[PDB]
Amino acid sequence: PLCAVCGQAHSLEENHFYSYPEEVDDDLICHICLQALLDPLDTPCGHTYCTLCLTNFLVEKDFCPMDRKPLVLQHCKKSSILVNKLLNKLLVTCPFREHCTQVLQRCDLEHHFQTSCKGASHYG
Amino acid sequence: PLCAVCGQAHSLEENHFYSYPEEVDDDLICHICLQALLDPLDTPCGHTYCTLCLTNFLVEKDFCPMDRKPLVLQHCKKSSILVNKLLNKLLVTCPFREHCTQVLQRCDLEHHFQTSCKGASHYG
Ligand SMILES: [Zn+2]
Ligand SMILES: [Zn+2]
Ligand SMILES: [Zn+2]
Ligand SMILES: [Zn+2]
Ligand SMILES: [Zn+2]
Ligand SMILES: [Zn+2]
Ligand SMILES: [Zn+2]
Ligand SMILES: [Zn+2]
Repeated sequence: PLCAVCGQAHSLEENHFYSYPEEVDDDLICHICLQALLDPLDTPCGHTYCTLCLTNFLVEKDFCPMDRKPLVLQHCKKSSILVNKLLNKLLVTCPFREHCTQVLQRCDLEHHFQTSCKGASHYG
Repeated sequence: PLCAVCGQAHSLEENHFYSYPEEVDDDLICHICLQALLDPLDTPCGHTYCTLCLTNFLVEKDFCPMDRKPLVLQHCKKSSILVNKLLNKLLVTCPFREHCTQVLQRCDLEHHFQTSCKGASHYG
């Protein structure tokens, strides 16, 4: 099932997926999934993971992956505006590569699909 | 009075000061002092400022500078490990320019003074 937000085939239970043409800073990479952070969540111990990744992690485990300190989801908090701004401006390559060559900021890919991507218009 | 940590002339009531040879991302700049963040503090509304800057700001004002939402210091929290890692690796130029040309990561300047700076050894 092709996602209308990121243009990749993934389930409703999985993260959005992106292809980054310029390398992403290792400090913006989620330690659970090894992709650039999406919907970042902070732990009380100061670590940061994708919301979906930490949520799924804590169903079958009960510690922070980075320091093994006990951890529960309800004391985690969405990351700051600053962190979201740094992630939103990461460059991504449109996944409809047979129709489109567009590189743009990650926060703008959905809009690109809705307005001016020949791939999204075609679909497959 | 020359600071042993940053090598600049400033009082105990003022921030550390640095010269950045490569431009710093605007999203890492403190909106109060307009320098790259030092000892970053997050507000409940998700904004980030230097600890010293927000502390001094809130003595004579009682709102978040970015959104004018009422704000008190005691509900602010130190920024995440991620944010600190991004700031620590910013490049700075040794301030003892008549003795030394060293560029290094901001978190390593103090150590440079203590071990291998001809400026710091000389002082003035
Ligand atoms: Zn998606
Ligand atoms: Zn993740
Ligand atoms: Zn942790
Ligand atoms: Zn496209
Ligand atoms: Zn100083
Ligand atoms: Zn400041
Ligand atoms: Zn605010
Ligand atoms: Zn030096």
